[PDB]
Amino acid sequence: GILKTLSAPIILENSNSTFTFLPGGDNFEWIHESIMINAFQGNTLDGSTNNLYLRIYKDNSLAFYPLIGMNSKSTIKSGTSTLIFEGTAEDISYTVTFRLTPYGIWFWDISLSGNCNKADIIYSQDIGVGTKGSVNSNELYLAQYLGHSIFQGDYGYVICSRQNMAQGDLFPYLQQGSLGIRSIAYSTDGTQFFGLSYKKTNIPEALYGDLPSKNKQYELAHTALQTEAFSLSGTKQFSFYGICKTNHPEVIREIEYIQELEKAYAYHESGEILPVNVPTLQNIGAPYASSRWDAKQVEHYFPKRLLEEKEEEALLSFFTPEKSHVVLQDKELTTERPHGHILMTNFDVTKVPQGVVSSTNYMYGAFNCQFVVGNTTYNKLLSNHRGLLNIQKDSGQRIFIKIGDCYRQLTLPAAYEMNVAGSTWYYQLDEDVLIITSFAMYNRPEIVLKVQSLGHKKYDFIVTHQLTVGPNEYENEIKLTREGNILQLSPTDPVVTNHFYPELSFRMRIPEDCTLSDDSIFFHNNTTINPSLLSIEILQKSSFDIVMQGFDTGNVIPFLDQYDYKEQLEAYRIYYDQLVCNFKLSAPDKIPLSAEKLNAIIHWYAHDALIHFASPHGLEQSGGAAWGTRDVCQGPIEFFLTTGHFDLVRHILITLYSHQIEGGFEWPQWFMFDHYPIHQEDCHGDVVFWPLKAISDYIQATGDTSILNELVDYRTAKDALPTNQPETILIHIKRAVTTIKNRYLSGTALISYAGGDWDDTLQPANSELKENLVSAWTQALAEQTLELLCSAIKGIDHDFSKELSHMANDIRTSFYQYLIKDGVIAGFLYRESEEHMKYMLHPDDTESSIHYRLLPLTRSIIAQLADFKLATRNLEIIDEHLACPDGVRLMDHPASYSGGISKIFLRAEQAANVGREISLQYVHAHIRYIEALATMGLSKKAWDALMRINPILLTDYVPNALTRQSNVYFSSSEGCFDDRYEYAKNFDKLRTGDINVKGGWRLYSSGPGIYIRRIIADLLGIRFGHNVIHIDPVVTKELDGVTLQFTCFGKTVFFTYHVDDTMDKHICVKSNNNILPGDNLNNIYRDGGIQIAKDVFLSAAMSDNNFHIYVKN
Ligand SMILES: OC[C@H]1O[C@@H](O[C@@H]2[C@@H](O)[C@H](O)[C@@H](CO)O[C@H]2O)[C@H](O)[C@@H](O)[C@@H]1O
Ligand SMILES: [Ca+2]
Repeated sequence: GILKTLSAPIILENSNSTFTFLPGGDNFEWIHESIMINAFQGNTLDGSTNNLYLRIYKDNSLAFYPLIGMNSKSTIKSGTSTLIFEGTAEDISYTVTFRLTPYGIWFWDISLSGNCNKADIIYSQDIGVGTKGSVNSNELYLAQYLGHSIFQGDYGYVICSRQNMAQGDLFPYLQQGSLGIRSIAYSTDGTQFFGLSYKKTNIPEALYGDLPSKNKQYELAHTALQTEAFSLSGTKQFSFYGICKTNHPEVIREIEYIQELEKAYAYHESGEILPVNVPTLQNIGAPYASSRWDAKQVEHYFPKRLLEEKEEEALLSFFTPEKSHVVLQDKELTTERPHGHILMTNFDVTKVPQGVVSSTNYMYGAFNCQFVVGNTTYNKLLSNHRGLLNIQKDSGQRIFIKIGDCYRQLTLPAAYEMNVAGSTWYYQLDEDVLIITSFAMYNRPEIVLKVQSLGHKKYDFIVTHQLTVGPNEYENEIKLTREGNILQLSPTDPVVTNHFYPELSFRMRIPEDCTLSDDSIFFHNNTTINPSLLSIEILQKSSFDIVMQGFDTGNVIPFLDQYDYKEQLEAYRIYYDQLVCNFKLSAPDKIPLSAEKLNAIIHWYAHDALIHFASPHGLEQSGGAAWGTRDVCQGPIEFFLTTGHFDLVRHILITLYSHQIEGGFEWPQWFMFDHYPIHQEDCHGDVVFWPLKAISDYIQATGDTSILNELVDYRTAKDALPTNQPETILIHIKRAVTTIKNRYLSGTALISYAGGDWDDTLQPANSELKENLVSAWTQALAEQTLELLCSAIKGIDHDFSKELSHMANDIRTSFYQYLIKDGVIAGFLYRESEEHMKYMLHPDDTESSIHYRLLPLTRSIIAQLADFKLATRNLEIIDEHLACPDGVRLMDHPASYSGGISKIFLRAEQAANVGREISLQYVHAHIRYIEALATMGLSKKAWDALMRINPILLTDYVPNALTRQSNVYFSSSEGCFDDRYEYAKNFDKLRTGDINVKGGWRLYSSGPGIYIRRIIADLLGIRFGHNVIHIDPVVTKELDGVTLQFTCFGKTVFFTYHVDDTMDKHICVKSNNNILPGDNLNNIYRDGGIQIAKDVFLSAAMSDNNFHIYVKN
């Protein structure tokens, strides 16, 4: 059985423009040359995101009617470049004429006839303004770089947008406005038009009032324009228009293309314009959102609640003793980002896994998106989640339920409960509760949907599945076979998946009495439009399930007879416990809140980190699949080193070293770690150090110098194929270090910036910057890394170890000689020669608004590179110029923004949106600040810093922080600034907490792993070494009397902290009152902790596993 692909049947063409529509006239793909103008493709059930709304004002009501798309009930005529919608709203007759002209200009001509006292129109248009691949890859990201400029033309507001992130080499542009009627108000983001309330009501919030007339630069690029209100008695006519320019290299300064628009306006197609058949929804109602639960209901279903978050006495969220996090409906309506979750199947934690099964879900009834087996991009069954507000609500697995006459799509539940093993949705129905559960099987490549009516009441359902079977929906045909209640799905030949995973298939077990169709069953006349929407109609049932299996290599297994959530929950609980070494903080009296939060969060962060590693994708950042080179060296390796998963790390390192590129002998920016030969051979300048650092850390932690003699291949730059000319990892290392020697600016050991450093938004804007910039952070990391490498290699190759020492000394010397002035480490040096040198991100750069950088300041402490006095200074700089209530910032002022053109840094100066790194509080870098504080023993700052970025009860800790999902990592914290200009002007609000701040992209980050390492290794102070344990806590008096349960070398022990500032020594460890012998650790900033031998430590733990740690902070 072959499922055909959706093709938009309405195809408008003119010149270099192809605009396609679904049968009801919903935007599908609007292409001008190589630029996609819309942000979202319409789908056959919801239609598209754009519309034109007629509003009617009366004495006792406001009404609002969409005029286009499947939801208008318009009849439709088409020609080759023209679309004509016709219908009535109340007693107003309308016609809307869409004209696609030859000039990369389009019109919506509106004509209204009838009698009414007061009406207006709202124009609504989602805009991508990138290549097709850019749009599909990540709409949110693309929108962040689309800068809007607002002008008054002859007919009120006109919206001009420039895409600042290069598309090919082009910077595309849009203009939108009105003709023959004044646009009296405008908005530029989806959150302004639809609002958060949409996620419940399914009605765009702006429809009830006036547009705000503010440009909000956020992630839903969405233009709206509101006409002046008018009377009708007879006929009135007017237009909206758009203009696309594929390349607008200048910044936007005024309204352009006035004469071209006037010309285009006069354009009409000669041909006939003929009726087309419009399929119409049959017995499909509006979506169904649950009613909200009251306190009695919450109490009944969740009698045991922890860490309750309340606002205005409404319960928003809480955690449970079962390690779940529960979200109530009201919270979702306040959070800009949608609550969500990623399921992932367990794997053998001694090896880099393959074929891991993953699924994503969200609270507003996206039960299962991006079902994948192995590769998260290509080995996929269900389409990705897109957007933020669930306008387009088709993705992945969706559920309709019949209520009265009508099937209604489930959206927002009363409550949403996440566990590491699954998600559960509770919908309140009339005198019933429907429980939906989507969950991972333990030891099996499966996700399971279960639906249960609590009162055993029977309902009718349609479960839809937007199939991919391949990377994307609507690309390729799909093989579908059925045997009884088992479907098997596999990719057809053209699909890339087919080439590298030829045996890949999915299977679905469906309910015994169900009927199978495509979208045909939704329409009055049974017309298939989207043949790859797999629909399962299930009649008069009080429960059912659908079980989804994935087989990347075709190892098909039979379905179990019963699929039990509770058993998986228990198994995943133990799996995660073991992953974190049975981490548990306890105390006899009330545990401190900080410890209570750590116990709550640590397995969530473990889960996040484990996804980042094994099934790499995020919520917003859905497109991943690859390992990032620096990424895998940080979150995953640091997590695994911290918890003793040394075999896994060894394997990760061998896999990583195999991906070093032949010839250049650096690493790609990122690479697939499966059979897809795909990588990005161009890299940032910092990337070469990470694998060097990580291997040194592994060697130091395990003593496993054998990893250096392993024979490991390389990859070719263009093809990403094995070179089949392996060498020892030692020789890999040598070749990588040669590249580093070649980075020296002549006459120095200053490392050239090259492709950039850690901050992916600070890529050099030209080749002079690439050659003559020096990042002080990079310099520091290079020193750190070469010293670590020196030590790891000292026993194996004396001569190379000696050379590494020299190099490190030279780099160190250059760092102190060039990059420090007046006690301040410069962010950057620009050096043409000894005679022409200048600082950036240093107080000496008086022309600049930017005078301090965080990164060099932390790294130089972490590396023990900064002498005690310099380090001390670094901290004072942070305190005075970088520290904010939401954490430490990356620089003391934003990067330049002047309409989107880059002068020094690329994406930092192009981002229209205040978010991500541009927010200047990127959490990962804050976590490094924590590491530096721990290095210095500054326990009160370190623990306060730890809590500032902890999502559990964040709003109580950081009063200007806006609430966000509490059981997932947030990557950034950004001021609620609508544009870069306001951001620059009122930046100081961030220091004082006089602006609100909101959370960034979730889950996918090295942050969760490196946070874990901060908690356990740096602060609680339990670290593993070659047949030794290091105890070096940096704790506050608040942890006095608190105990950590932790499994060490396979033995569970209990570390009880005693914080005694009156002791004559720094640290003392006891078991059964016997003092444990050991050596003191090296630390230039403070007294170090203690190194105890493994044999000694274990011998003590066998007789008494309660270790008492006496420390003086
Ligand atoms: O997706 C937007 C973000 O991309 C980050 O770089 C990603 C990296 O996180 C990922 O591990 C690899 C492999 O999928 O792809 C890179 O493009 C940048 O650091 C961010 O600035 C950007 O927001
Ligand atoms: Ca105490």
